Amino acid sequence: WTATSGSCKGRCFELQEVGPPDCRCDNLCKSYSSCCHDFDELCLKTARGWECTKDRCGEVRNEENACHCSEDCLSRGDCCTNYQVVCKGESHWVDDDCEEIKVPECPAGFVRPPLIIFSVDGFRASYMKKGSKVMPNIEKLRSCGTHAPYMRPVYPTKTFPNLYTLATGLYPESHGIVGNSMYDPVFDASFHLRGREKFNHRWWGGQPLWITATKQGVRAGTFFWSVSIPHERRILTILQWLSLPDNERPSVYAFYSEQPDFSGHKYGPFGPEMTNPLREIDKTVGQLMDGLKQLRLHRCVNVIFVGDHGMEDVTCDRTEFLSNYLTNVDDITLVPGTLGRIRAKSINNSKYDPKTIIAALTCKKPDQHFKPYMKQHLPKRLHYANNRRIEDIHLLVDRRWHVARKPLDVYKKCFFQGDHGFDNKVNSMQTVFVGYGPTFKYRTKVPPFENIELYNVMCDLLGLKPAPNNGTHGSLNHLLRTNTFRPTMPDEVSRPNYPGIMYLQSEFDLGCTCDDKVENKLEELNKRLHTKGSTKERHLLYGRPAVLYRTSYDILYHTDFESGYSEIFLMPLWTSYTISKQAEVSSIPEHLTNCVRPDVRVSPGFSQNCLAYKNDKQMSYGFLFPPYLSSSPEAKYDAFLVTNMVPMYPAFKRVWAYFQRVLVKKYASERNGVNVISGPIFDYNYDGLRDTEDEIKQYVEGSSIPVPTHYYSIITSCLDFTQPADKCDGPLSVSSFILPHRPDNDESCNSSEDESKWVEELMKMHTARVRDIEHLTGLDFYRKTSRSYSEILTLKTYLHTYESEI
Ligand SMILES: *[C@@H]1O[C@H](CO)[C@@H](O[C@@H]2O[C@H](CO)[C@@H](O[C@@H]3O[C@H](CO[C@H]4O[C@H](CO)[C@@H](O)[C@H](O[C@H]5O[C@H](CO)[C@@H](O)[C@H](O)[C@@H]5O[C@H]5O[C@H](CO)[C@@H](O)[C@H](O)[C@@H]5O)[C@@H]4O)[C@@H](O)[C@H](O[C@H]4O[C@H](CO)[C@@H](O)[C@H](O)[C@@H]4O[C@H]4O[C@H](CO)[C@@H](O)[C@H](O)[C@@H]4O)[C@@H]3O)[C@H](O)[C@H]2NC(C)=O)[C@H](O)[C@H]1NC(C)=O
Ligand SMILES: N#Cc1ccc(Cn2c3c(c4cc(Cl)ccc42)CCN(C(=O)CCc2cnc[nH]2)C3)cc1
Ligand SMILES: [Ca+2]
Ligand SMILES: [Ca+2]
Ligand SMILES: [Cl-]
Ligand code: NA
Ligand code: NA
Ligand SMILES: [Zn+2]
Repeated sequence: WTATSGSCKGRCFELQEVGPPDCRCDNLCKSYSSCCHDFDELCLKTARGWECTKDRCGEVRNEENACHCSEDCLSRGDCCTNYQVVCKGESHWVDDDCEEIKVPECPAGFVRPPLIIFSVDGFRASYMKKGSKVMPNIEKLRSCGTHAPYMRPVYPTKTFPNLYTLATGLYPESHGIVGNSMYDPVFDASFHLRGREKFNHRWWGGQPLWITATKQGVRAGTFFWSVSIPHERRILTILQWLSLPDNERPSVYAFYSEQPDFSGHKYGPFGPEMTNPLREIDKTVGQLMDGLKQLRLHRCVNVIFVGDHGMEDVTCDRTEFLSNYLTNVDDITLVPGTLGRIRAKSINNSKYDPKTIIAALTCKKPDQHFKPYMKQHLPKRLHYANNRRIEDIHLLVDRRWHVARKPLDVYKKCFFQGDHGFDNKVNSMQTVFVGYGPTFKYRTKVPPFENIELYNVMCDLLGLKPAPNNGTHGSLNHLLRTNTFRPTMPDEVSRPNYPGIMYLQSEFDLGCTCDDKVENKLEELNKRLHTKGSTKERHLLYGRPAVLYRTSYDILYHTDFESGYSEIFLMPLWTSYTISKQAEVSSIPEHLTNCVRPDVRVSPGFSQNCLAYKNDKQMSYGFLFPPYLSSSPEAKYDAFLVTNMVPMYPAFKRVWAYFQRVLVKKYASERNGVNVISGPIFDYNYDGLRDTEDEIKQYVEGSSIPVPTHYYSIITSCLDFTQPADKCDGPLSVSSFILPHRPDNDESCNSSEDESKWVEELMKMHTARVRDIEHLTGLDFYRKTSRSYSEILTLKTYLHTYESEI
């Protein structure tokens, strides 16, 4: 109920919202049909259009005008944006040479450079190059300012999850907006794109930038605009806000454009119809910059031009229907489209069973265009599991495709030619970033980065302390001229023990055997030094990882690898080794086929035992440092130590063995040596964070050996690959993975073929940032390099995507 009896006179686009039933004049009132009767007449004036003309110059002010060309307009801050160009012979901002902005050039009374966020919905990264001819203002922003070739959105690459990530620096699973559409089983309520419940408040977690600004005494324009407010009026309103007195004037502003997403849905990302929407966005940017230039603010304000997601080609004819797979299709609810989420239509259905559903959806058609997942088995890089609103069963849909429940849903509910929502590493989903202003760098290109990082930077640009978030604060320091954030390394919480030889062989009753008992001061002194850490500088290139939680662990040195061995989990937290370009792959000798050796430095009570594996019919074991890469036959005995052993399902051993025997040597020759750190991950509650010991849901049968949910590796080399990994003078280069530790290979449809046809593809799917592995392990890597810490934070957020060029 809005008794829209009040008025909007003197209240047009009021920053503070009003409480029902007093009628609203804020820029969202249209959306809720709750404006004052006079809102259109007073706030959405249009008369005479949007531009000054020669004959309007120095006119007498007429309040019916959309914008003014009179003499006082600059004082009032309500000139048309082209006023000084037409009436004072100035030039359009786009026609000025650019000039480095070394310091803010702001009017008296400005306490900090304002930030204007200019967000565009559906603006695909490749539009920057492909549309460059029809977007001269944006092209000037891009070339004169700081820009990335593209920005990675979060998954799902939908509008609401991404806009709210941009505002909070949080993954959807944490801020709670996990979809454009959602169901919350605890509230028993749905969140809908269109209408009410959207706006209830309880849906939104974290702390968006506008609330962060307010709480710290920085005033915010609104970040929301009704669709019927013309773009030109949006710009004019921001320009007017910028003319307010110092005590009232906001410091952060957002403009939102429904385009080019709106047209891209209809015509596809590159439909011929796409050119005009691109020209119109550019024209709007032109208006903003001319407007700012007029107010003398065009060298004072920081401007971010940013997209939520890209846009892919998708049509009705590329739809997979679950009714082709499931006989029980009426017992399920599907959230459909460029992703799938399935739950039971009825919770009183006790015959509903996710395993049989998953099985009926698994590799059923030769070119099947989606893949089913329990959400905890989704690639960890997607961070899309830890929310009650994300259904247990997820479908990852191929780019260009849709999944639907039944044919009736498509033709009885072809319109569209574009859609988005797909995996966030898909090229067509990538979006844009350009920063322009005194606080950003001049003519600088920066590497691609993830949109979760931006909140921190927008906080830096405003002098704010960001709320706790998923960005890595400092990893975007190289975008900024000043206002950088200089974090310190976290402090090591646990210090390692360095055990020496303290146990006799016969103290071990582990059920293990090894044909090794066949043994000299040349090489007896030598081997002792290897156990003391004499080759450690070769295998621990960047320092040892710091353990960031309370635990008890040992450092174990060997000729070919160094390890940090947990006495709590009975296996290494990490194992580090270097493989040079020249390194040779050997095989496991026959006599050592099932060799496991007791480690005389670690008590039987802190060791694994072979009998548990023998008894455990589903579980086998593998090694973190691969016997295949031993430097000598003598060094190869170290690789069979019980303290290098980890629990592995036979199905996973196929993956791990191919990685260790084939891929590490391959990377070593392609990269000129690599350093590898591998280990286990335990994330049974799928929250993306290291489990404590009481969170482990599975052990090797009859023992206290915990079973990892994942195995990671971090592969580091010199960015300049003419230098060997162990002799690198400058910037590093990394790729990493977090492989699910699974009892079958159902994820890989081709897995009954040779590992050379399927393993590398599975690994690419499960690519990770080192930062992902840090959260999952409580470890902190690259402690001792000669690089700046900010540069190392950038390296740690890098994701190797294996997509071809943008
Ligand atoms: C990405 O960044 C984000 C932000 O940094 C990281 O998320 C944080 O993770 C923290 C550690 O897991 C978590 O800390 C917990 O806080 C609990 C109190 O939570 C409330 O207060 C915070 C602060 O204001 C608030 O943000 C929370 O909001 C959540 O909840 C509502 C919906 O439920 C949403 O509006 C909102 O979106 C957000 O949801 C998300 O977080 C929760 C977890 O908090 C998830 O479950 C949701 O699915 C969703 O993802 C809350 O309003 C506090 O209870 C916790 O403390 C327990 O555990 C500690 C261990 O330290 C123990 O000492 C305590 O005793 C306590 O245990 C007791 O309670 C248990 C639970 O009831 C019970 O089982 C036990 O038996 C004990 O009795 C804990 O400290 C923090 O809330 C979030 N913050 C956010 C914004 O998500 C995120 O991890 C990063 N991701 C990665 C991959 O790095
Ligand atoms: N960088 C950046 C940036 C810019 C703006 C915002 C703010 N914002 C906006 C939307 C939104 C959804 C969520 Cl879950 C959270 C925040 C969100 C929807 C579209 N938006 C509209 O203004 C149309 C409104 C409308 C559409 N139909 C009726 N009204 C903007 C957040 C980040
Ligand atoms: Ca076994
Ligand atoms: Ca966990
Ligand atoms: Cl969705
Ligand atoms: Na023996
Ligand atoms: Na398979
Ligand atoms: Zn869209």
